Amino acid sequence: MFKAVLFDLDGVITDTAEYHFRAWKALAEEIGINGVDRQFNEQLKGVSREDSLQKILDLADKKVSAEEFKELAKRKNDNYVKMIQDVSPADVYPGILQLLKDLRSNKIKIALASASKNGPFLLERMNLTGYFDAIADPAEVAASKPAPDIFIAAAHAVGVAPSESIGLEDSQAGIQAIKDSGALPIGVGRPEDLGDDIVIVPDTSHYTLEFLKEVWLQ
Ligand SMILES: O=P(O)(O)OC[C@H]1O[C@@H](O)[C@H](O)[C@@H](O)[C@@H]1O
Ligand code: ALF
Ligand SMILES: [Mg+2]
Ligand SMILES: [Mg+2]
Repeated sequence: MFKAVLFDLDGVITDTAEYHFRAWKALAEEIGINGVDRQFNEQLKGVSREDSLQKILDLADKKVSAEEFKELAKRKNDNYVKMIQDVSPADVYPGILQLLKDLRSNKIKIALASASKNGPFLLERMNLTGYFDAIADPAEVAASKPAPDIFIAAAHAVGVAPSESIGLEDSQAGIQAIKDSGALPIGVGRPEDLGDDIVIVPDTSHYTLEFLKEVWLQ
């Protein structure tokens, strides 16, 4: 049986993927780049703060100074951090709190595999910190999503092999990172966005311990 579940945060635990999209789109438009729509944003889900800004600049074949790049990333983060101040336990996605409780009752380890430097603050806002056996620090890994490093680090932090873990993700980059770690991915979203080659569920109510067992067994 699987021995750990490795959680993405934004778009899996709560609706902060929407917040990141709105913030990046506002930033892009301030600098005169209008291509950041929902379809383009599928390429930004899972990707780090600096990598996201670079993808937006590259979309428009735009170059900025190193000083301006740093300011833009900070500006977006400052806006996003203001956006999330009122996040609360009421914003936890359907199924997620009960899943965490059921995993702990069954002695299955729980680790955060998020790229977000705002992850710890968000888990505290949602009264979820006490469910987590480890939080992988994204500043410590040498490579970010779609590289598998963050999922590998999360598994190691709870003493479990990636091959005996399930990863939960809403992003193209993150699904690839789970695949390359050795863990089993279960995606949440549209197969049109996430692929027809892994198990995908339409919303997080589907993330029950019963279903995770169903998928693991086959
Ligand atoms: O800017 P932060 O809080 O470090 O977040 C980094 C990344 O975290 C990931 O979880 C999101 O899917 C990305 O959209 C985001 O860019
Ligand atoms: F949406 Al994440 F790390 F929380 F990619
Ligand atoms: Mg996500
Ligand atoms: Mg604790």
